[PDB]
Amino acid sequence: MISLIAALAVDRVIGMENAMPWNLPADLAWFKRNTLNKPVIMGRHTWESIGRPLPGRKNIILSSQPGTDDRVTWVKSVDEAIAACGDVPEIMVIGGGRVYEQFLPKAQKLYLTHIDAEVEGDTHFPDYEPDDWESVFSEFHDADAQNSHSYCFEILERR
Ligand SMILES: NC(=O)c1ccc[n+]([C@@H]2O[C@H](COP(=O)([O-])OP(=O)(O)OC[C@H]3O[C@@H](n4cnc5c(N)ncnc54)[C@H](OP(=O)(O)O)[C@@H]3O)[C@@H](O)[C@H]2O)c1
Ligand SMILES: Nc1nc(=O)c2nc(CNc3ccc(C(=O)N[C@@H](CCC(=O)O)C(=O)O)cc3)cnc2[nH]1
Ligand SMILES: [Mn+2]
Ligand SMILES: [Mn+2]
Ligand SMILES: [Mn+2]
Repeated sequence: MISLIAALAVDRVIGMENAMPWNLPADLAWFKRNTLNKPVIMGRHTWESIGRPLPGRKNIILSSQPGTDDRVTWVKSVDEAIAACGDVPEIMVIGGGRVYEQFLPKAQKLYLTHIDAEVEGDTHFPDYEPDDWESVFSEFHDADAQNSHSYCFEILERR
């Protein structure tokens, strides 16, 4: 099973200038809980944005060019990325925009954080078709001293 996990600001913005400009510790904790002990697939730009391997996860990087770091696994196509995960129950696709586009048609589950923040950005999560997806979990949180925007954790499953 393939799942996508992402945090979306208003208008599906996910990034600006190869960064995420907000800081929501509660959402990073949610990301860690839902990805730990699973393989994670990311594109090369997202790898450069994170800047280091994510511990406790098999890190698989998509790039058309040879890898430059043997602490992670480098693959050259979507099918190779999936194969490199082996026989696991759930593969997590962690972006960015171009990678989400390619894996969306193959995904059964979306883990989305909706952040109440207006962000100028240059990268968006794909338009998906709402009729294809059932919301199976949602949890709203007001802003607090640690998290400066309100946010909604949602899990959607392909109908
Ligand atoms: N808010 C969130 O949830 C979230 C999550 C992830 C990322 N982001 C943000 O998203 C932005 C990065 O997204 P992006 O769309 O620019 O880039 P991306 O999807 O991270 O990376 C694209 C790169 O991945 C490689 N790639 C993708 N598909 C491939 C394929 N089928 N075969 C081979 N290589 C492939 C290519 O690398 P080569 O050029 O080396 O071939 C391509 O240039 C940043 O702003 C980041 O902060 C946000
Ligand atoms: N909901 C969501 N939020 C995100 O921030 C997110 N980020 C990415 C890609 N970028 C990043 C950037 C940093 C870290 C990171 O530092 N993660 C630590 C945080 C642990 C914690 O704060 O408790 C990790 O070990 O996962 C992960 C992904 C992909 N999907 C996402 N999905
Ligand atoms: Mn092929
Ligand atoms: Mn197999
Ligand atoms: Mn806000």
